Amino acid sequence: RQWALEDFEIGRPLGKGKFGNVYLAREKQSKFILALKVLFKAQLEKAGVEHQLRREVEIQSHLRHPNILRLYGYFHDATRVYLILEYAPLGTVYRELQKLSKFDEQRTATYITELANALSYCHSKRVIHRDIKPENLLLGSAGELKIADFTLDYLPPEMIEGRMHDEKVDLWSLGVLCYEFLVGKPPFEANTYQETYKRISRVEFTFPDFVTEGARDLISRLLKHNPSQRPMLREVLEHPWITANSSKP
Ligand SMILES: O=C(Nc1ccc(Nc2ccnc3[nH]c(=O)c4ccccc4c23)cc1)c1ccccc1
Repeated sequence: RQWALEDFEIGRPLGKGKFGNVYLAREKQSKFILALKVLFKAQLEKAGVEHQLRREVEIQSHLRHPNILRLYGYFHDATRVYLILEYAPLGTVYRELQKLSKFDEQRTATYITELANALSYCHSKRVIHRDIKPENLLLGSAGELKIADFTLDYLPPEMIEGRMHDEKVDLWSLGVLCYEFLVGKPPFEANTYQETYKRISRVEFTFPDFVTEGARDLISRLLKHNPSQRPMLREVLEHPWITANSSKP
């Protein structure tokens, strides 16, 4: 179908990115609420990224999963690109974090679970190494998790350590996340980027004493240096800490 700025009335900003801004917006024709994301061919060029785009767009365009944010259309004009996207009313897991500083284990476990399925399907169709920082998780109207990705702490040992990664990478992220949710910050934070290198090659981290065994078990298996040792998803899903907690309607 053919899109055009004119078929959208434009709403309030929801964020300003590097190449542009995302907005709330509605399709004049169905009154369909969604998000619009605005790029400037201009800044795209000078960061020569148009290559990074046109790919991921494609990719995205294809994917369909409840937990991954949808990309509906994309259209362009004179001097910026438009990206039509699903709107996620409840915002990002990143503010949710800032706000509760920390998540309880049911919330975490459940979010993991989503991720895991997401990650799985995304894998199935042969796609990997998403950045899944918390500011690339949005929330659905149900608080249903959902993901949208298009530094650092979330890189694994085999990537910083300039070596050979696969989709186990996705298992590490998931550890970091699960750690970050529960504790509040990510397990290899550090002040300079070179402490973080270090921290990550020795996988050097520690739990606060409020963190249950269930969790430390899981987390630990995910955060292993040898890609091969870490679980796989349906294992993770099948972990007990998870099943015990994962509210799953
Ligand atoms: O630019 C892209 N991704 C993307 C991902 C998320 C958002 N922004 C939102 C979209 C929908 N709901 C949202 N809800 C929000 O609450 C929000 C808050 C801050 C920033 C963005 C959003 C946001 C905008 C763009 C993109 C590029 C290539 C492929 C796919 C997506």
